[PDB]
Amino acid sequence: HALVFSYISFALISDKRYQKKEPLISSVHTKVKGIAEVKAEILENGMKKMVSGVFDTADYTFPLQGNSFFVMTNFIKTEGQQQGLCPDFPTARTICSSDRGCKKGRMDPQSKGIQTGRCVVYKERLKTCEVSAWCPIEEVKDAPRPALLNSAENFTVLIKNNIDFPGHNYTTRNILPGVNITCTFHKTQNPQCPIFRLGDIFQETGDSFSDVAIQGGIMGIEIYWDCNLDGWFHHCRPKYSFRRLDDKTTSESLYPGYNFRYAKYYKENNVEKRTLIKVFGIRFDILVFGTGGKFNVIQLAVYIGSVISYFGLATVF
Amino acid sequence: HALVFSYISFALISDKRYQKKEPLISSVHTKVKGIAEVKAEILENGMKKMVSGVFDTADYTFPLQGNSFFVMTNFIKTEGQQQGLCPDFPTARTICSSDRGCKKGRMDPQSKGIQTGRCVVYKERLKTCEVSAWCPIEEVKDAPRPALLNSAENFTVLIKNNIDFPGHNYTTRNILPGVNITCTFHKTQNPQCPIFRLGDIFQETGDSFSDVAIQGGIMGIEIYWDCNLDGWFHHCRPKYSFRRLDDKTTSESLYPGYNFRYAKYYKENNVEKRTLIKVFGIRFDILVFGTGGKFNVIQLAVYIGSVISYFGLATVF
Amino acid sequence: HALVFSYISFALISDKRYQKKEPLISSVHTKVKGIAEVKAEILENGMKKMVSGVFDTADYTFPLQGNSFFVMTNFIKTEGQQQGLCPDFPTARTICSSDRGCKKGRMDPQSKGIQTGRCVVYKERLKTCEVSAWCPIEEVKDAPRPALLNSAENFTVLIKNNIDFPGHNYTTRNILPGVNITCTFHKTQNPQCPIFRLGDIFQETGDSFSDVAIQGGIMGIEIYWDCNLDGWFHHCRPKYSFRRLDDKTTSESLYPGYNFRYAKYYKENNVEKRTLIKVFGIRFDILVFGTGGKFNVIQLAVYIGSVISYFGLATVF
Ligand SMILES: Cc1ccc(CN2CCNCC2)cc1NC(=O)CNc1ccc(F)c(F)c1
Ligand SMILES: Cc1ccc(CN2CCNCC2)cc1NC(=O)CNc1ccc(F)c(F)c1
Ligand SMILES: Cc1ccc(CN2CCNCC2)cc1NC(=O)CNc1ccc(F)c(F)c1
Ligand SMILES: *[C@@H]1O[C@H](CO)[C@@H](O)[C@H](O)[C@H]1NC(C)=O
Ligand SMILES: *[C@@H]1O[C@H](CO)[C@@H](O)[C@H](O)[C@H]1NC(C)=O
Ligand SMILES: *[C@@H]1O[C@H](CO)[C@@H](O)[C@H](O)[C@H]1NC(C)=O
Ligand SMILES: *[C@@H]1O[C@H](CO)[C@@H](O)[C@H](O)[C@H]1NC(C)=O
Ligand SMILES: *[C@@H]1O[C@H](CO)[C@@H](O)[C@H](O)[C@H]1NC(C)=O
Ligand SMILES: *[C@@H]1O[C@H](CO)[C@@H](O)[C@H](O)[C@H]1NC(C)=O
Ligand SMILES: *[C@@H]1O[C@H](CO)[C@@H](O)[C@H](O)[C@H]1NC(C)=O
Ligand SMILES: *[C@@H]1O[C@H](CO)[C@@H](O)[C@H](O)[C@H]1NC(C)=O
Ligand SMILES: *[C@@H]1O[C@H](CO)[C@@H](O)[C@H](O)[C@H]1NC(C)=O
Repeated sequence: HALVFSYISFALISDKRYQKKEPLISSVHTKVKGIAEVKAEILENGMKKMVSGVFDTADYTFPLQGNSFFVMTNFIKTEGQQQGLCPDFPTARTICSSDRGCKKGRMDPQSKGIQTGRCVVYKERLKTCEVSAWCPIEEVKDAPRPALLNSAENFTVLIKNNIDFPGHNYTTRNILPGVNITCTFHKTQNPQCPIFRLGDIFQETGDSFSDVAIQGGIMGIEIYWDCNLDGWFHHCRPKYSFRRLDDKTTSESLYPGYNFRYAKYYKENNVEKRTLIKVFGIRFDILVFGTGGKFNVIQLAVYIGSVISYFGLATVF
Repeated sequence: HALVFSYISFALISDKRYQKKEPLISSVHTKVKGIAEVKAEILENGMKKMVSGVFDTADYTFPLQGNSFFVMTNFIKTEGQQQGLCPDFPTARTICSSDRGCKKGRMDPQSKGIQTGRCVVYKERLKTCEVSAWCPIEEVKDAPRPALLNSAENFTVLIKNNIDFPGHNYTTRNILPGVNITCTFHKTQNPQCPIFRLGDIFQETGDSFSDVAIQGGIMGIEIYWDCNLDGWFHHCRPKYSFRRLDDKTTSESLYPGYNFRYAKYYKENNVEKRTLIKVFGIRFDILVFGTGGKFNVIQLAVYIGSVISYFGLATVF
Repeated sequence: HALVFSYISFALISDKRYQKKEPLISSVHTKVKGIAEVKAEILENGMKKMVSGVFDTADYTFPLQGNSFFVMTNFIKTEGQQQGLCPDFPTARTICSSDRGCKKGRMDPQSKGIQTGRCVVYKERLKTCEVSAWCPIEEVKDAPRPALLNSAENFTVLIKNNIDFPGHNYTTRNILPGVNITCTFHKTQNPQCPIFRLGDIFQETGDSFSDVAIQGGIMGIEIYWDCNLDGWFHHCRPKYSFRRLDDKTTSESLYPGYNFRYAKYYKENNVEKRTLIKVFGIRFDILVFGTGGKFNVIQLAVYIGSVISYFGLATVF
């Protein structure tokens, strides 16, 4: 009976049911640092070409939108596209022996254009279905074998997180005043340090940064707040963890990795032209969750209300 | 009395109050497919002009930011704007009979410029208030009567959703391994299929895609997770539903539809110039909510605590 | 004993524990209005230059992404950058007396390039470490002393918020039909008016708009919904409040304010070139939280269950 008292009172103190919990409010602001020197040889349209240059912040990233930031790690670039009629790139689905294999007006999911219904030669005696689109069509090619921006492991993301509890009227931030900002977060050595290294993040979740960097991925940074708003035992600091949100399907149908197509439009010799750029990289999604607990009398009285009956019943035995 | 027992125990099992519920964590990744052939005749500056071309992914959409993606469906384009002094476009608010109707330095919400205080002729004998801005001012014109990108119904959005329950340590994803990816979601035939057709989405919520596509809108895709983390009766799959978030006010003051203005800057003959583009389209907002429930002894003991007293009182009658 | 009855029943009615509460679903759509005339004298590369022009929506803002919109308020612009070898900008960390102070291949966090290991003259007899990057390197300079877009206080943000409660199946919006849209929100005079003035927002939270506008900041607009879904006492309207999320650290290490670097790429004389633009401004983060309460019998029965025992114990005294 008395042990039932100590187990009830303990279950209260341990589950903090005397306290009232409120969901956290998060605001995220990120600043990425690091530059990458890129020298690589890429085969474009069957001809060897040299990609050289230095990439800084403006070249490979943009500001965080919606509690997430992206870092480009690789890219394929098709230049000089213009509105016109060209043979689709030779694939299992685009190759015609005769004009009959091509259907006029047909649109294919793999194709970036609308067929004209006429079989044409893409190169040599190989024939594909002529299409109307931005010409020439981007090659169905693989990403560069070493990620051009493979240096992105050494890049550094600084995270500033502000969390508010309205009902308890308690506002705090990720970074406290006076903390030594010159640190790299470590699971043990500097768990509070907001400075993060991307490669470190990938190792923590057990993934190689380079591999993901070749085709792209979606990493995830979790910030946990177990915040206790009582003056007796008070605590409210974040706990950083890392999880890979990327599906890692590795199936052509599921469109694996993270990549997107964006174009830059220009005019030349009184002709509208466009440079298509396939972009591969790791999107980092910041997930901040929390709970704020401050003692509430009504909740304690309701638990008391369950406990009184629990006690009578324990006495009955 | 005994029926009070079966109704209490039933109310427990039915409300699952033996279980503890935890809020879901959602990450969203989307890939849009489809291309649109656009041939239309648009009246620009009182002269007929022909808009022709093929639009692919890079031409009409950009990657999802903040659990939402946008698809352009129509656009008005004003080209060659440069810093200068020009008469405002003739409206009810911009027309002056004399230099006195124009106030120097005045800014109007409808106007894109600052008045110079001088009445000038916009065309013929019609006079408007001269303003300082990007010239010439975009016409106060309606969107193209058929949406140029009216084909966007036939476009296809693939959604990959990853949800995590930290406190229960349970991570799952929208798309399971081995599922037939070649499907279009149907309310009955393929409710689990993540492939979605935009026109289907509009029909489900009872709106015509074309109409919204002319002036823009905000559609909403709801993903519900009623996830039960007990091994006895286990279940954790999404339920897709569609709701129109757009306000549909249809009042000039409320700025109805979804549209925005963005510009491309270029130089010509040593003069800075800019192409303003009004963009209309449907923004799709993905809303994922969920609840994960796994049996908890303390919660069951608290409900027990309410129930014991409820029982004594039922015996009193 | 009876006062314990009135205090229990009161605690119920006051905490509404008869009701069941459900978390709110928010969708945000914003439209910004206002234009700014910018005339200012900026010292660029040690030479005086004149910035003049009119800025409209497309020039200083872009559409909301992830329940947040940004308004540029100031900017520094470095033009003509091209891939090459140039001396880093003279700072405490970049200045070399001899070729020995520079380490070949070294990358510094303050530097935007990779050192070649050779000491060179930046200007006159002052020597910095030669680096490989976009040349010339942007000056380590302060933002313009008056914010070029200092007029942004007078700018107007219109907010349309749609909130849904799925479990209660109740959908409502921020803006009701027939409301006088011609208003500016006031703490007292027009608390429901969704039209907001940015300067008003800064005064409400007790910050000067101009100061923040010089170096950038992150403002926050909170929308509270205390929604009661019972027909007896029904209410469901928003309560707007303003909080400054910006950390206001004012330390060079913490990267204070809100700013980002973005570039525009062009070709000249068969040379790839780039215009780097440092952008300063206030990001406004919209935070919508809410709770919907509709009477639930099971919850009332559980509270009853605590209360019956509470009553027996009160009788024991
Ligand atoms: C994509 C790219 C390719 C080549 C080069 C340098 N070249 C050209 C000059 N000479 C050296 C070699 C720079 C860039 N970077 C950009 O264009 C910036 N745009 C951007 C694209 C996607 C993003 F995700 C993002 F954040 C920002
Ligand atoms: C807006 C536009 C107008 C005309 C054309 C083709 N023209 C020009 C060549 N000849 C054929 C006719 C293409 C585009 N598309 C873009 O500029 C891409 N930019 C963009 C704009 C808003 C978006 F929402 C978005 F996702 C991406
Ligand atoms: C940055 C800037 C500098 C100067 C001028 C006008 N100049 C040039 C013509 N003559 C007058 C003086 C316009 C703009 N605005 C843009 O380039 C628009 N891009 C943009 C940049 C950041 C943003 F946050 C955003 F929302 C949009
Ligand atoms: C990252 O830095 C280390 C140490 O400077 C270097 O050894 C490594 O090669 C760098 N990573 C890449 C991809 O170059
Ligand atoms: C929150 O607490 C502070 C403590 O100083 C107080 O000044 C402030 O008024 C409180 N907030 C509200 C909304 O009352
Ligand atoms: C921060 O720590 C580093 C080494 O971890 C040290 O070199 C530096 O002086 C410290 N800064 C301060 C302000 O204590
Ligand atoms: C969508 O596809 C169907 C079938 O191919 C076609 O009949 C319809 O016209 C298409 N929609 C538009 C807007 O062209
Ligand atoms: C979550 O469960 C898995 C089950 O294998 C376990 O390996 C993992 O360590 C658990 N997570 C934590 C944080 O303990
Ligand atoms: C998927 O279903 C389609 C028809 O609905 C069928 O043609 C196709 O072969 C199926 N794929 C697999 C792998 O079963
Ligand atoms: C905002 O408008 C007021 C009234 O027109 C004006 O006095 C003030 O100077 C304006 N703000 C700026 C920064 O010009
Ligand atoms: C929500 O309530 C309305 C009331 O008219 C009803 O028509 C609708 O079917 C309800 N929603 C669901 C999912 O039943
Ligand atoms: C709205 O209020 C303003 C003044 O606050 C008034 O001038 C205007 O006529 C009102 N509009 C309507 C429709 O009542």
